[PDB]
Amino acid sequence: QTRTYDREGFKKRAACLCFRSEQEDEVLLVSSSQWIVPGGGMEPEEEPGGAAVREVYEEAGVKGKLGRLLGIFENQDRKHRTYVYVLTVTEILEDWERKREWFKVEDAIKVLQCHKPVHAEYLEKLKLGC
Amino acid sequence: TRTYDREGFKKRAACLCFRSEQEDEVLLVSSPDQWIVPGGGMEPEEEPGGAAVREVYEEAGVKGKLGRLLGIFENQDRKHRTYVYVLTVTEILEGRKREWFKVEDAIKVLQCHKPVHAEYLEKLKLG
Repeated sequence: QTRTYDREGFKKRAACLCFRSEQEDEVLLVSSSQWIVPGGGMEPEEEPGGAAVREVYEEAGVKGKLGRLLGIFENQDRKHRTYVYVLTVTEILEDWERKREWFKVEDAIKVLQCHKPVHAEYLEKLKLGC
Repeated sequence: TRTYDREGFKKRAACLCFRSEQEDEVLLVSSPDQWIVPGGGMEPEEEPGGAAVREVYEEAGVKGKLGRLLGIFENQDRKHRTYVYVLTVTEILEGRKREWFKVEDAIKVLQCHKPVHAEYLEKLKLG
C-alpha cells in the first residue's frame, strides 16, 4: 500500500513551491506527463513535509531547504487534499532516465491558469493571501 | 475639465500611498462607509504623474515622494484608462476618513466595495 487517505475519503498529497531565492519571485515549474507545480501522493508513514521533499526530488530533481506550510488545499472535483510548502532550491540534478524552467510568479500564474487553475491558486494565496 | 485619448477613453490617475518604503501598509479613504483608493480625472494639459500628485493632495490630504508607474489600468465597463502610481507619504494635513491598512487586509476590504481598486493592489503584490 503506497497511497493514504483521511477519514472523509480524500487522498492525501503534498506539493512545493520551489523558489530560486529567499525573495520568492521566481518559481520552478515542470512539464506534465502544459506546466504544473511538482507534487504527489503521501505514503502511509510519511509526514507531509517528508512527502513534499521526496516529491520535488523525484519529480523536479531538486534539493533544498524546506520552509513554511502555506496551507492545505482541497480539490473536491478530484477528492484531493494537498499540503503545499515553500522551499528554497539549493541543487538541481542530472539528465534523469520532461522539462524544468523558472517562471516569474506573475508568469507562472498565467500559464497555470491554462488547464491547471488549482495550482495557480497556490501562488495567488501565497502572494495575495487571496 | 476632463480629457480623452484618440480611442475615446477618459484619462485618469490614482495612487497607492504607503507608510514606508517597505510597501506593507497602504492608505485608504472614505467615499458611504466605503473605502477607496484616491484618484480622479486628468486635466487637459497634465502629465499623469502631475494628476496623481494633485489627486492624493485633494482627495487624501497627503504629500509625498512619487515613485514608479505600476501600470495603465483599462476599465472597459466605464471606458477609463487609469495611470496607477505608488507614492511614499511624508506629510499628512488636518467628515471624510483616512486609515492605514496592511496590504493583505486592504485587498480584502476593497474586494467587497470597490473590486477594480483591489486589482491595483493585487497586481502590485503579484509583481
